Amino acid sequence: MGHHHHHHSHEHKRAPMFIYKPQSKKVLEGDSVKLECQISAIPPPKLFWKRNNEMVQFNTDRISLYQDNTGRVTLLIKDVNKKDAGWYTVSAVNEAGVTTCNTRLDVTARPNQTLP
Repeated sequence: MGHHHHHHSHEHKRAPMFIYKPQSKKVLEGDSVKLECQISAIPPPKLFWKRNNEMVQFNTDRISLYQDNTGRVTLLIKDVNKKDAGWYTVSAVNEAGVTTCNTRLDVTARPNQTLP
């Protein structure tokens, strides 16, 4: 008995890891902020962003996200005002493993805005 001839691979699998943690920032209504970190995974994991338990989408100029070959994940938030301020949450999921980190963003009103 025991006819099962088990096959095997010799490829590299690495679980995701945050080398640097994103630290909080406060800005004014109409300005921008950057949130970046270094993740080492093989292969590159799926990224998720959540603000105040709201799913953050990147289909606008006010919000942009890119990942670099160094594993640098950078979120750019433009023109953010009081209504857009909250606690952000980033998740990176690979089949080998998963990791999640939280981030804080504060916003304050400008003493003057573009008037008529």
